[PDB]
Amino acid sequence: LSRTVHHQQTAEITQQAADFIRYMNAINDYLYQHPERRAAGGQLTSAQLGLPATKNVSHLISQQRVFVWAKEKPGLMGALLEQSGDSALLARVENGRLLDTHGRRISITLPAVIPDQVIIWMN
Repeated sequence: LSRTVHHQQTAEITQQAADFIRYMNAINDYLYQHPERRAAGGQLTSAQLGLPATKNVSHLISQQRVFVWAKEKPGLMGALLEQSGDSALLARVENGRLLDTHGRRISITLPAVIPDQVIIWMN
């Protein structure tokens, strides 16, 4: 007997977007309060975010900008937009390049530790 329920892609992206937005907002709020933290790099902690560890959203502060990202899936962009009232300003990483949502290169050098095929927020 396998009890596994397959094909839960929409449920998965719904929760991935909610997690992304939760972490994004917590990171954004902390750095808005404490802009001097940008210079140090690395990551904010679980205590600073008030959120425990998570497996489906990653972040990094580099060259005083913060980057938050998740593995791209069909409709994940639309779910992020839905759950942010169309307000999140998002981008993509493809072949080591930052692309806007219309696929045009944004000529910033990305940290080398961000993977391809993610949706990303840089702020």
